Amino acid sequence: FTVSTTEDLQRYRTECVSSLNIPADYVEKFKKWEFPEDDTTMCYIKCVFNKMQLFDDTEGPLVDNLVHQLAHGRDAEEVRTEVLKCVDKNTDNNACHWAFRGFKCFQKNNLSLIKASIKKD
Ligand SMILES: CCCCC/C=C\C/C=C\CCCCCCCC(=O)O
Ligand SMILES: [Co+2]
Repeated sequence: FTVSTTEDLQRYRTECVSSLNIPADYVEKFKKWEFPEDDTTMCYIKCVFNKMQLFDDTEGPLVDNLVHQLAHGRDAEEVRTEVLKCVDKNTDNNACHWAFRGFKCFQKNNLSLIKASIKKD
């Protein structure tokens, strides 16, 4: 694993939009950090996390990878504790739902951590 840069993420966005044929109105929403509760959006988030090596469709969230991605300027073990709170089983047998659910969980108390991780260092 190697941490994804801002440039890496910008590429992964356009790749997922192209590969999944995401409509233009969704792209606009994503830009404004608006993620509708629908399968279009959930599969998009899964696609991005796949490319960033933060999520595997079978194994689920890749915890150590997430910690490295998120713990810049923070305590790694504190961040690991927060990540693990959001790690769950693939209850409803849907990788798209699964990836999105962890995303939603982590945003609740760690939004600024997410946003900080995707800005140029
Ligand atoms: C256990 C679950 C953990 C979930 C952690 C959440 C986020 C992962 C960390 C960094 C990746 C940034 C997400 C980019 C958002 C995609 C939408 C977009 O900007 O186009
Ligand atoms: Co950083």
